[PDB]
Parts: sequence; C-alpha cells; structure tokens
Amino acid sequence: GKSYPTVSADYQKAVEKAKKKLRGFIAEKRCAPLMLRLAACSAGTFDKGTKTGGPFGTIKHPAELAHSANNGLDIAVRLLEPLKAEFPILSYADFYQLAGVVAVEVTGGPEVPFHPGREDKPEPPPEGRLPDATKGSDHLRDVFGKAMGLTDQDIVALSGGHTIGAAHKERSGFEGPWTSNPLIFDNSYFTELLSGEKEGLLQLPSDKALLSDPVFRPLVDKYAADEDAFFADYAEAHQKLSELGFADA
Amino acid sequence: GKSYPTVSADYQKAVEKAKKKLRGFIAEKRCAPLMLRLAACSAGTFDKGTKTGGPFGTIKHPAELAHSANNGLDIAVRLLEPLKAEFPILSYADFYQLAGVVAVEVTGGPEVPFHPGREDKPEPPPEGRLPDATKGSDHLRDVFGKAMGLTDQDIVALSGGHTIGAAHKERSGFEGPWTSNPLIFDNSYFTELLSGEKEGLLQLPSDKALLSDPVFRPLVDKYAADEDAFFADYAEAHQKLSELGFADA
Ligand code: HEM
Ligand code: HEM
Ligand SMILES: [K+]
Ligand SMILES: [K+]
Repeated sequence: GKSYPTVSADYQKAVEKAKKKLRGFIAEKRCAPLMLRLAACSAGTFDKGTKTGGPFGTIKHPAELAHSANNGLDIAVRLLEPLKAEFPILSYADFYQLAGVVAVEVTGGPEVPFHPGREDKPEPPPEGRLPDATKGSDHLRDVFGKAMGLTDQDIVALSGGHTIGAAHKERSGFEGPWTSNPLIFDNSYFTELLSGEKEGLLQLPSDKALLSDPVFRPLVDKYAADEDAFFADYAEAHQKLSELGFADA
Repeated sequence: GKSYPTVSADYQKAVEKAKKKLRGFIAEKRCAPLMLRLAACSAGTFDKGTKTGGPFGTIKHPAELAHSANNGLDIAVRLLEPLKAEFPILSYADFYQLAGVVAVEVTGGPEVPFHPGREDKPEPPPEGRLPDATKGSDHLRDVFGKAMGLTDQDIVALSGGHTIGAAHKERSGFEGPWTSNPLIFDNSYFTELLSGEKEGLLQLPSDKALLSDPVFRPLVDKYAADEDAFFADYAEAHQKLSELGFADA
C-alpha cells in the first residue's frame, strides 16, 4: 500500500553517503542499540485513525525528549547532530530512520529496505502512545495494532529488537541486557526469554507477555528455532514501522 | 453544515423535562457560571483536523477532570450526577451541553438553540488544547480558529461568557468576578474590559488581548454599545461551540 515519493539525485547521493558515515560512527561509538531505540520511539507514536505522530523528525524536539518513555534519547539526538549537519539536504525524519536501519545492519542483523522522502513535521504527538513495559498482550495489541496498525507477527518480531542493548535504572528503571551478546543482532532474545530468568539478564513484563499468548507464543518458538525466519519477519516489521504514516499511512 | 440525528420521542421528552429540572436546580444552587464553564471546557477540546475531542461526555472521566485547566470541574460533575441519574436515556454529552444552554438562559442571556443526539465517546482528548489565560490573540486564534474551527467574531462573543462567574485562586490562581453582577448575563464584561482595571474585578491577559487586536477590538466596542448585538452573536457562537464535531464537525 506504499507509494514512495520522488527525491532528487542529490538527495539519493546524500542518503548513500550518510548510510556509510552512520555505519562507521555507530560501530565506533557502540551506540547501535540506542539508535535503534531512537528510531523505534520516533516511529511508534503513529496513530492510524488520526494519522498523527510517527517517524517525522519530532523526537529531536525538547517536548518529545521530555516524555518519560524517551529518557536518555536526548543523548542519541546529541550524538547524531554533528553527523546530521554534514547532510543538510536530508530530513531529520529520514536521518533517524536510516540510523535505525544501520544500527541493525552493523550489529549483524538483516538488511532492512530503506526509502527516502519523509518530511519533518512541526508538532510532536501527545505523550502516552508508546508501550508500557509493565503491561501485557492486550496492551501490546492496543498500541501496535489499534494505534500503529501492525500485525501480531510484527509485534513478536519487533520485540526481538531487544536482542541488542540494555535497560538502565536511571532511564526506565529496569536494568541490564536481554542477551549475553548485546551488540550482536541474533535470535538470542527469544532463546533467553524461553529459558526463564537468568542472573545478569533482563526480561520485562512486556517480553514475558509473549510467552503466554496463544498467537505470540508459536512465533517466539519459531524465532528461537529459526534465526533466518526471525530475520525475514524482523526486516518486514522494521520496514513497516519505519514507514508508518509515510507514503500512505 | 449540520445534519442533526434523529432521536426517539422518548429521548425528546427527556430533553424537555431535563431542561426544566436543570433550570430550577441551577438557579437554586447558584451554579450557572460553573455549569457554563463545564460545557465550554467539554466542547473546547475539539480539533477539526483530526476530528478528536469536543462535547462528547468525556469531561466526567477522572483523567480529563485532572487537567489543570479543569480544576474545580469535578464539583460541577458531582453536582449534576443525581439529576443526570433521573434521565438515564440522555447521553452525558447532551446533558452537559444542555446544562450550559440553561446556565445562560437562567441568568438572563439569549436562548441558545439546542439539538440532541451527541454520543458518549470512550476516550478523553489529550491535555493542553484549552486556551491559556496568560497568552494573547495569536494563541486565541490557534485554539478557537485552527483547532476548533470558530471565527474571530465567535472568539470575542464567547469571551463574553465571562460576564457570569469568577476565577478562584485555588483553581486557576486568578481571583474574582469580571463583573459587578456575576449571576446576570449581560454585556458588562465588555464595558468593564474597556474601562480598565477596577478594584474587586478581574481581567485575564486573554481578555485584555481583545482590546489591542485590530479585528477583536471593533467587536468589543460593538458589544459594549449594543447588548442585543452581543446576545445575537453570543447565541450563534455558543451553539457552534456546543456542536463541535457533532452532526458534522
Ligand atoms: C514491545 C514493546 C516495547 C516495550 C514495552 C519496550 C520497552 C523498553 C524499555 C523499558 C527499555 C529500557 C530503556 C532504558 O532503561 O534504557 C527499552 C530499551 C530498548 N528498546 Fe524497547 N520496548 C518495546 C519495543 C521495542 C521495539 C519495537 C524496538 C525496536 C525494534 C525496541 C528497541 C529497543 C532497544 C534497542 C533498547 C536498548 C536501548 C539501549 O541499549 O540503550 N524496543 N525498551
Ligand atoms: C477565551 C479563552 C478563555 C480563557 C483563557 C478562559 C480562562 C478562564 C479561567 C482562567 C477561569 C477561572 C477558573 C477558576 O479559577 O475558577 C475561567 C472561568 C470561567 N470561564 Fe473561561 N476562559 C476562556 C473562555 C471561556 C468561554 C468560551 C466560556 C463560555 C462561553 C467561558 C466561561 C467561563 C465561566 C462562566 C467561568 C467562571 C466559572 C466560575 O464562576 O466558577 N470561558 N475561564
Ligand atoms: K544478542
Ligand atoms: K454580568
């Protein structure tokens, strides 16, 4: 259902150059998980009914950075600003989604397709649309399904984004990595979720919700057994998330 | 641009009976200004672009009552609940707008036309759509015009709703009546606004903004000189406000 806009050759050349610069920067700075979180938090505010929010550059605004679910994302924005300044032709919206795609690639994940053309919008969405880590399956469906318009498959695959990174007690309050290799994009999130709590590792109530739901659980099992299947479904879901409200809602 | 819904004869009979009961109750309780504020605060959250918010009964929800601009409105809702219970067939949305229309009538104001059929909606709008008393004309146009879809004339006439009632230092922080006769609906709001600050009386910065704007000021002058003209424009504006998002946005 997507009809992608035309951008100039110069715009396309900037996308390609920025992609390379983002690879080197993100790898050197060890900030792939923070950048994936920035991209997801940016996109996840989309509401299909009103066609408001979504990946349109608003996360750089102090008002959106101040949302409790976005604690620490001011660091991500600050980290990217010098590189963004080398690409004035690119929208912030495109730049942040490109950073998210690169974060997945540089950690060894799938190559998520990227299409340019998002425009920077003036007004941030209201606070409270991002998912609550303390809630369960009904809540996940309210946020990813009723608001964003994504599928149950997308919910499980995207939850696998937690295969990289960690929570911080000073940000959310939760603490620690989901996996033993938090800079490696693999299916270990699902294998750890299945094996139960392990010292040093994290499971949010929202992660655990996937285990007890009749639709989510078979997907968790599938992804734990088959990393290729996880990668395929992940790439599909990340692309959709990154394009919410864009080139047709 | 309105196409009003059909309601049953029993619904119409309840509207008429509730109107009478609201007259007696509001007059006896001396709460007309509080009820006019309840109706206006309910309706003023409408956003024409997204077709969200508006006079759809959500003001009774704890979450909307908790909005800072709605301080004290929990009292208004509590006051009306026993009477509302005598009319189970009526929507809360209709009931609160009817209370606002009656508040104006019983204090001697114009007879604002009323059409039933608003449905009670499940979700309150986000906080922050109601006007800020410390701001000026640009802000008033953003809220009443860009969001609600009302005219400059409507802004000045509706500001005259302050001809009844008072601010409270424990609610907004502002304090006192706009007029010497705060239970009498007349054009004195405009005459006091023009005459400058008077001890015992209140002018918000948002009221004062009407004085210096090239479009608003001639209307203030007109209403101060001609109460009949004020009543006509007020009735038109109140009707529009009470029907935002209803029977065609
Ligand atoms: C499914 C609902 C989700 C919930 C409830 C949730 C919640 C959280 C929480 C509480 C944190 C910890 C923040 C901190 O304390 O630093 C976090 C981190 C993170 N999230 Fe999610 N999230 C969800 C979905 C997603 C999605 C869809 C993605 C991307 C596909 C994602 C990517 C990440 C990453 C990469 C981190 C680590 C950040 C870092 O290492 O600094 N999350 N998430
Ligand atoms: C134009 C932008 C407006 C602003 C900035 C504004 C602001 C305020 C504030 C700060 C208060 C004091 C609340 C308190 O401390 O108790 C108040 C009270 C009140 N407002 Fe407005 N208001 C506006 C428009 C309206 C409109 C359109 C109406 C109805 C037509 C209205 C009707 C009232 C009434 C009747 C009161 C008195 C409530 C009482 O006596 O308890 N206002 N308003
Ligand atoms: K991992
Ligand atoms: K008066």
